[PDB]
Order: sequence, then structure tokens, then C-alpha cells
Amino acid sequence: TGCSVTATRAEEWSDRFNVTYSVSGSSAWTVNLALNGSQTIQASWNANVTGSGSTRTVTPNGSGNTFGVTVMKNGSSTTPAATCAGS
Repeated sequence: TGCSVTATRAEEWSDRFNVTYSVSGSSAWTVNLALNGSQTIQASWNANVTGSGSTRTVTPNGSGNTFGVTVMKNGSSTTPAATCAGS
């Protein structure tokens, strides 16, 4: 009944921090990410991240439900908020 997304900080650097988002229940989900400030992703595996504006979005390509993203500090650190939608 309803799905969720967990993001654990895997590697942390003094310039950028990676995150590990994942959803359980189904694989066809829409992981929306709300990057704070002007954060930008420079890497993504098991999922693609795109979308213009201050908000961010993620979509599955056909692999699983566990993917990671590379956020850049750029004067920030708080990870983004993921939300599963489409179940």
C-alpha cells in the first residue's frame, strides 16, 4: 500500500556528495528529487535524472529499483527529497 524512497549518503567529499536512492514495491516508479539551492547531478546509475527548473526528477530505464546520484555541494549539502509516484 503506497511506496517509499530511501537515500543513504554513500561517499561524502568536500566538493560533492553521492546518494543512494531506492524504492520498494514496484519498479515502474517516478523518483522526483527536490535539490535544494542550485545543486546539479553529474552522474547517475540504474536511473536517469533530468528536468529543468529548481525541481528535479528521475525515471527508470529497465534495470531495478536501486540507483544512485552525484549531487554537487555548490554551497549546499542536504541531500534531495525522493518521492515514489506511479504505483
